[PDB]
Amino acid sequence: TTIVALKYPGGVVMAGDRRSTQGNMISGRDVRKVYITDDYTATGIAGTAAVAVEFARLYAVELEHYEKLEGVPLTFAGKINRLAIMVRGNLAAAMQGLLALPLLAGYDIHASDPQSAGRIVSFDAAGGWNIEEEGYQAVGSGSLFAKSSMKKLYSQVTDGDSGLRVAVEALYDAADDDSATGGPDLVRGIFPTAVIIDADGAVDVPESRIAELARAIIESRSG
Amino acid sequence: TTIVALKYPGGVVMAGDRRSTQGNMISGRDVRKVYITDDYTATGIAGTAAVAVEFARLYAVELEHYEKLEGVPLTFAGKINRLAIMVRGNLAAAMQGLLALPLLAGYDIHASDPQSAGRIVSFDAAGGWNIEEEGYQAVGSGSLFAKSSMKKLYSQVTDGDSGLRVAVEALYDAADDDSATGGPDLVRGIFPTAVIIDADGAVDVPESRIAELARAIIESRSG
Amino acid sequence: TTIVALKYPGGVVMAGDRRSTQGNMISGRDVRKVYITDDYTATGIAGTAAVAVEFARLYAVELEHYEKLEGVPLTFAGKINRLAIMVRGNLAAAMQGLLALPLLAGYDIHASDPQSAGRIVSFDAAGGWNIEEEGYQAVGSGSLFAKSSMKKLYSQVTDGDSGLRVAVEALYDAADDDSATGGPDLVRGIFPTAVIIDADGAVDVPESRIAELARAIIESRSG
Amino acid sequence: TTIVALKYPGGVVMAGDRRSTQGNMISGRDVRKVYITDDYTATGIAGTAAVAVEFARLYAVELEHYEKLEGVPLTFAGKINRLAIMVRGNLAAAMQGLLALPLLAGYDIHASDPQSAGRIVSFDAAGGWNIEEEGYQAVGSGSLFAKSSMKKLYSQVTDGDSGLRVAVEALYDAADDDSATGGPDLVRGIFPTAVIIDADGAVDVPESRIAELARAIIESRS
Amino acid sequence: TTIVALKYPGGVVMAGDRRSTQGNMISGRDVRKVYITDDYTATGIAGTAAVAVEFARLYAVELEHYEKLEGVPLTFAGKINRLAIMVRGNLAAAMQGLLALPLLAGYDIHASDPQSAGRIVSFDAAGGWNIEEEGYQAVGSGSLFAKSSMKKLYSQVTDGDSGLRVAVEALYDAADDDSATGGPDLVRGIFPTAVIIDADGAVDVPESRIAELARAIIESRSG
Amino acid sequence: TTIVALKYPGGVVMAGDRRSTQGNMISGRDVRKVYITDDYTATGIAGTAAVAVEFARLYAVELEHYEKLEGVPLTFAGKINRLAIMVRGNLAAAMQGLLALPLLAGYDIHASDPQSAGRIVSFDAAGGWNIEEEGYQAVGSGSLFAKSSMKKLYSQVTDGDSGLRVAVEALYDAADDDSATGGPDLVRGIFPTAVIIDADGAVDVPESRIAELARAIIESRS
Amino acid sequence: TTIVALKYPGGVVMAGDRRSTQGNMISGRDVRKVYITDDYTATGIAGTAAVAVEFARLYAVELEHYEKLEGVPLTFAGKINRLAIMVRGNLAAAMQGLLALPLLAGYDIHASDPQSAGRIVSFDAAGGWNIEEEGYQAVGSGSLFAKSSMKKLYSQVTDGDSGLRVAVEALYDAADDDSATGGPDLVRGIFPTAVIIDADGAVDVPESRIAELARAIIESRS
Ligand SMILES: Cc1cc(C(=O)N[C@@H](CC(=O)N2CCCC[C@@H]2C)C(=O)N[C@@H](C)C(=O)NCc2ccc(F)cc2F)no1
Ligand SMILES: Cc1cc(C(=O)N[C@@H](CC(=O)N2CCCC[C@@H]2C)C(=O)N[C@@H](C)C(=O)NCc2ccc(F)cc2F)no1
Ligand SMILES: Cc1cc(C(=O)N[C@@H](CC(=O)N2CCCC[C@@H]2C)C(=O)N[C@@H](C)C(=O)NCc2ccc(F)cc2F)no1
Ligand SMILES: Cc1cc(C(=O)N[C@@H](CC(=O)N2CCCC[C@@H]2C)C(=O)N[C@@H](C)C(=O)NCc2ccc(F)cc2F)no1
Ligand SMILES: Cc1cc(C(=O)N[C@@H](CC(=O)N2CCCC[C@@H]2C)C(=O)N[C@@H](C)C(=O)NCc2ccc(F)cc2F)no1
Ligand SMILES: Cc1cc(C(=O)N[C@@H](CC(=O)N2CCCC[C@@H]2C)C(=O)N[C@@H](C)C(=O)NCc2ccc(F)cc2F)no1
Ligand SMILES: Cc1cc(C(=O)N[C@@H](CC(=O)N2CCCC[C@@H]2C)C(=O)N[C@@H](C)C(=O)NCc2ccc(F)cc2F)no1
Ligand SMILES: Cc1cc(C(=O)N[C@@H](CC(=O)N2CCCC[C@@H]2C)C(=O)N[C@@H](C)C(=O)NCc2ccc(F)cc2F)no1
Repeated sequence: TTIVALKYPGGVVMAGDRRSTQGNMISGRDVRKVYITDDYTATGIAGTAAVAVEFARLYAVELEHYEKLEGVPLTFAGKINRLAIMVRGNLAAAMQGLLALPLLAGYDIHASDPQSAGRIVSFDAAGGWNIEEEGYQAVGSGSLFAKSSMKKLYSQVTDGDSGLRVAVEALYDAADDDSATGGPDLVRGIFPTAVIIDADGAVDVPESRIAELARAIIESRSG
Repeated sequence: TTIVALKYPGGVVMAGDRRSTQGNMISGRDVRKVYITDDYTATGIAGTAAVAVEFARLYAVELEHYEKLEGVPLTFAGKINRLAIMVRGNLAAAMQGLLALPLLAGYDIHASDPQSAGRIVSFDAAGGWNIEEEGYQAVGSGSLFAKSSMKKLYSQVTDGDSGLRVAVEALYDAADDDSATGGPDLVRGIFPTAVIIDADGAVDVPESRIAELARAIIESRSG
Repeated sequence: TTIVALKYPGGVVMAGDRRSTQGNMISGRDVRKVYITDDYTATGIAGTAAVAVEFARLYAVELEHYEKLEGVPLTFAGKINRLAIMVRGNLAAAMQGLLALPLLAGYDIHASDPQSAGRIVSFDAAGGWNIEEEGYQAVGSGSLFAKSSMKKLYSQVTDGDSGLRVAVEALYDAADDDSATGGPDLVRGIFPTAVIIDADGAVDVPESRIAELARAIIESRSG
Repeated sequence: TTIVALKYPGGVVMAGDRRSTQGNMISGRDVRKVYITDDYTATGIAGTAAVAVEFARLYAVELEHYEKLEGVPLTFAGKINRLAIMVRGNLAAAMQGLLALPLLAGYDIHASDPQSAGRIVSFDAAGGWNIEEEGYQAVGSGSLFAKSSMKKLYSQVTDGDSGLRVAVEALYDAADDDSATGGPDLVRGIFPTAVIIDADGAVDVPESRIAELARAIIESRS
Repeated sequence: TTIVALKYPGGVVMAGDRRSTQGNMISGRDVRKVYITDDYTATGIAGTAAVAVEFARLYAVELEHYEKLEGVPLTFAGKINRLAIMVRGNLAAAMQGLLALPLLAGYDIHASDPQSAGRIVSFDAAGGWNIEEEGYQAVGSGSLFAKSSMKKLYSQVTDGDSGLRVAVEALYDAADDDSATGGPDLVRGIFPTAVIIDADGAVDVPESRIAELARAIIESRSG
Repeated sequence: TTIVALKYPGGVVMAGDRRSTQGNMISGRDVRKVYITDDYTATGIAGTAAVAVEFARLYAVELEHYEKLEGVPLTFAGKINRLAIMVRGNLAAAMQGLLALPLLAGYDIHASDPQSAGRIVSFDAAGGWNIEEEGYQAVGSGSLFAKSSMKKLYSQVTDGDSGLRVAVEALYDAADDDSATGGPDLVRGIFPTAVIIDADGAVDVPESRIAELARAIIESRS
Repeated sequence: TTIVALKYPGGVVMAGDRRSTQGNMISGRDVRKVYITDDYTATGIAGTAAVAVEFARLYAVELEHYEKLEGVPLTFAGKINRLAIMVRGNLAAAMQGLLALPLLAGYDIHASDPQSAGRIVSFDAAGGWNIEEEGYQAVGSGSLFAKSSMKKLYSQVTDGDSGLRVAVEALYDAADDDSATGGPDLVRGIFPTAVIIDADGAVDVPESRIAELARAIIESRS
């Protein structure tokens, strides 16, 4: 797996590959690892597919459960701490092989400056978190390759499109070096999923946009 | 890894992928797994890269050694036996992780019928061997996918050229389902290597031919 | 074991073999592994016979329990989640050898287009699941042979007849390469079972239809 | 695997299946497990394919080696002893998975009575051996089914052809109950192999003959 | 450790950091890991400091010993094989913690195509080797970061100067993300080792030149 | 990690590096390991990032919980006992890798002398504690280097400013000899955090001041 | 143990403590850890006493053996290599508790600058070595205290006498923080040993001078 997230002016983008493996064997081509967890939050999870999807579903339900009970959504800090509590709670099963490493992207409607209201929170397996200040982050087996790619491309991000393209290209590099991260499948038309989030909320990115970017990156590296 | 070999009327063909891994990490893109071991035999080996290459080089040396000492090459049976002995002798290292699983494709200059002089010999890790009589064989992490593909595609083998297209297609199905087997890389121009052996000897198939078959396969799958 | 499921225009088909083993010894010849679990759902389980049959039985009971208590059946998404929760809850026992891997086929009377209302859901030993979008899937010790067979035969599926044929022939290839999958027994008159589901519901394919399909396949492969 | 051997009046027969497995996976359909190791002797071996075949080859080479050196072939007792020693030598390796379990069938040209010149000798993994006096024997994962089938079928053996048929039928029952033992494959045309030995020596039974016997058995059970 | 090597028109460059650790403790600041092993060859080794140094020394002696014994240096192929045999020979010790993972750069005075006589050979711990064809490679705990850095920077290599700049910048990225790799030390005036090889031989890059490259990279990233 | 604390006339200072690692790999550059845990108290924590931060958070909530329930803040001794009990409660987890090892710097508003009222308390992983009488202390993988530095530089501490200088230079030496301790990052502009506590309470030290001191030490060494 | 070595203008000095322990128990008070191995070379070894002493003895015999065989002494490099090889040879024993970690000081009579002819080489348990370029080094359980002490004191080293003072004071700090390093015993009159090496060769430092410097350090810290 590789999930990436990066801040662009007035928003965040998160994107994730579509591969599922069992050892060397490809068990999935179309898995979704990035979920809109609320109107201003998307979560992307690496590790054991079953636990990862379960984390995403549970998290979204907890957030909305608080919203309906108390009349108001959690503060972003609260959302961070609830995800962190979930990860810590899973530490023992993680060490037994039921792993879930999340990566949180969101838009803080209570931030002062909308330009930097985007938030990228990374986590370790003990529940430790860090709000990232350098613009991008990644999780999963290809996360190193993706992070080193964004280290070189991130300065190209000036809007939603350039950010979405840098994310997709970072996933392209990850799949190029990590066999457990799926690259774009142009025979099948399967492409990484991506969620973008700004003041108008969190939306899924149309498959055709990501398809187009993938093709441009491929051609760019061919000739 | 996936190595495939198959008989066609008058000859035999063996093709191998190009990928190297260390866990999920892709460590090589252009490794070679099929070697012309003598004028009428090619050997393709799956397993630890160092041990595979060493096997091919030593086997080829031993065959030519016998040839120059005795004024004649070994019978095809003898060549089988020397490979089987090499494998058996490596069994204990294989048990500790230094594995070499070979696959033998050759042409028997002493067979009565030159159209059925092609030989495909598979091996197990204990040095057992079987002269494959159903037309095709594969070894490596992707070999069950490649076998099951060739099972359906083998009626298309009517000469060396459709044999080569079927070998390349089997390797394509293998890369489709096994992340330790590398598919054709159209960005970089790296394709499986292939050897074709007939009455005139064993010769390497040029890259551009395999590339052409690969693009035909991809453009067929892609509708 | 091999259980296969595949979609055809307007519905879905699931079929399973009849063999039971304890090691190399054949302990059963007519066991049933594919059950109609409700009017529009069939479940096919691989693993330990006792746990597989128990899963089918308890799952069907659970679904009907819901429908009687609330006056309406679970959504298809509900059904998926309930099965997944069963598998997950059985994990530890599975790690101790009491394994039960289901494969779920169904027709969703609440889908938009009843011609793509077919559903194929595969699972892993954790609760993890995936809705198959490529038209076929298989579970059990023959699932790789069967899926690779279907990868080559699926283009022939244009209706339930060709769907049932491709399913029975995938089970034939499976039995052909996997000794723990039983092929058609022409001496005893024992054949894989099948369920077909379309907008009229789920129905057991009568044994004689499977028999003549099996005979056709065999004669195909003899000449 | 299943290897069977039985005595008929004036000779012996041995037949073996053709299946090779790795766990549940069928890895071979045409392996040969019964070999003519000399003009009056056949060995059939169960276990690890490479070791089975290596044993047959080295055993035949060894016997013929004695024959060329000393100008005369080993007594039947000496052949038994050489096989038994070869099996005992493999014990450590066999405990690690490189198992070879032989079954010997021969005709003793120095026996007293040609009617009782047939020999069937069974072995265990320690090299212990026994000369079968009850008419038949078998070795491999299917051997119990083959032997319980022969126990009921042996009274039909009255000549070479009925003994061959009983052997093929025993192997058929073995395959019916043991998945590591391959039955007749009518689609591909692969059948058990068989050697028959009498006063004129050991020969390979032709594949057609076994095919007919198998088709007869199948039809009879349908 | 991080060692990088890359090709440029007419030559090759290799460079390595200066750091030695014992767990988290810094135990050396001026260590040297890149050695001119003969007039046209340099070796950079990661792993246990004592093994790596010993490997370099012994390998140099081996090459020159052949050269004096036979009146002629080994082919480049033979130098590869000899290093590989040395590594294989060290496998068991490597598994007990006495690792030496070499990287080979050279200039082949007998190159078929005198245009591309530069050579870069990588090695795994079993003695497997591969002649890099994509222009660069790295070895050591920082090697993934250097390889992704160079993946982004390699197009800027058009001569020995730019090639040396990209090498040192890859080292800088490596130390940026790997505490086991030492960055430049402007306080003590300690910088990475480098060697550059072309048709006129192999030469140690003066420290001052690496100092200027380090200062250019640092100012580039300060603003 | 290195956390340092040292007493100066009328106060105390605590300062911590910004590095997080997983093995050799740098996983964070800007983490905060030093926390104002109440108006007169800071805690620096070495160990597992998640457990460390959790300790600081829980501890601050606990001290204020007492204060709001009882109308008055815990004595300094009680504050120590509550941290120590927390550490002891975590010993089982700490043996399995989830380690939090704290260092307490406070100002005791109840002490006799408002110039020697600064308090530095060190802890061990069982919750044992000691009130440091020799003026300075440190914790974390770099704590030995930091302490051997302050041993030499502590005579230069005459006020809050010089004490902060010695604290940042101790952190510098720690970074020089321990790769799990981050040194000043002039390119990115990340510097150790520091808190100073005196009679006026605990206050965060402005980054720009720590940056100044770091540049002065860096220049001094070259 | 703590063994220190540092360069002064035109020479080098090496000093070591006198303590031998078994667990917590003091088992020796006057052990010598620093040995003149030849006219221009001194070696000090931490680790297992028996092995350390055996290493120093056999090493001196090795160097003198080469000198009498070849009519000339080894180059400084050669002496290094011989020690490194000896250390690598003991690696397995060391891994099982029979450890020998040496520190090497010398004056290279074949050096270019007579003032840059001092030489300090450190080693790891695998036979890795490094020629130290920053002026000082130390080995033993107290070598981090000793090296951090010398990091701060090395500026005061301007001649051989000041260098000796820094060596002894570094050892003193080592003893202050490491119970396996023995500080000056004024009651018994046992003090560290010290070799000085310059162009005129290597010499034992008289005990009276080290005792003098020791009491100066002690009185200085009260
Ligand atoms: C005890 C156990 C482990 C497994 C296992 O390996 N399960 C695989 C997943 C898998 O084979 N599947 C096919 C069948 C239907 C469900 C699913 C899609 C996995 O989890 N593999 C890991 C290595 C993986 O690929 N994880 C990627 C991933 C991450 C987040 C996410 F949401 C989905 C994902 F696939 N199963 O049981
Ligand atoms: C202890 C240890 C393990 C390994 C290891 O996994 N070594 C890899 C090989 C590797 O990482 N390499 C890049 C650097 C240079 C040489 C080579 C190309 C391997 O053997 N991996 C296996 C899984 C593999 O991919 N095998 C495929 C293969 C088959 C035949 C062949 F000739 C070459 C191949 F790469 N090495 O040391
Ligand atoms: C703890 C334990 C397990 C077993 C065991 O392996 N029990 C076998 C089943 C068996 O010997 N039996 C005959 C008598 C009774 C009924 C049944 C039919 C099995 O579970 N074998 C597994 C490997 C198997 O063959 N599974 C195929 C299968 C799948 C789904 C299903 F519904 C039924 C099936 F037989 N025995 O004890
Ligand atoms: C350590 C090890 C074991 C094995 C293994 O299981 N090897 C299988 C054999 C196999 O997969 N093969 C195909 C490829 C080449 C040769 C052979 C034909 C086996 O030995 N299986 C055993 C259980 C078996 O099936 N034995 C039947 C048998 C008996 C005698 C004989 F001569 C030949 C046979 F196949 N391989 O390495
Ligand atoms: C690794 C292994 C185990 C065995 C094993 O248990 N071998 C059995 C003997 C056996 O199955 N056989 C038939 C096939 C040919 C030879 C022999 C006749 C045994 O040794 N069983 C023991 C428990 C036994 O019965 N011992 C009785 C005995 C004592 C003395 C003697 F001379 C002969 C005997 F059979 N053999 O190899
Ligand atoms: C059995 C054993 C291993 C070690 C150990 O970890 N020894 C360290 C090296 C060390 O502490 N040293 C200082 C004193 C002498 C010289 C040397 C420089 C190491 O090998 N560390 C590894 C992790 C390392 O940093 N390796 C980097 C490296 C690579 C190539 C090279 F040539 C030199 C290097 F230091 N010690 O004992
Ligand atoms: C069981 C387990 C351990 C770990 C682990 O090693 N976790 C690392 C921390 C890490 O990789 N992270 C990035 C993303 C999330 C948040 C955090 C910042 C750690 O704890 N490393 C230790 C060695 C460490 O660096 N501790 C330093 C430290 C001390 C106090 C503090 F408050 C914060 C700190 F980072 N993960 O799971
Ligand atoms: C089972 C066993 C224990 C030991 C052991 O610990 N042996 C001690 C030495 C000791 O107890 N002794 C008194 C009796 C006479 C010999 C000596 C003086 C040691 O080696 N302890 C280590 C920890 C130590 O203190 N080493 C200091 C040292 C270093 C170098 C040197 F040359 C001399 C030294 F004493 N050896 O074997």
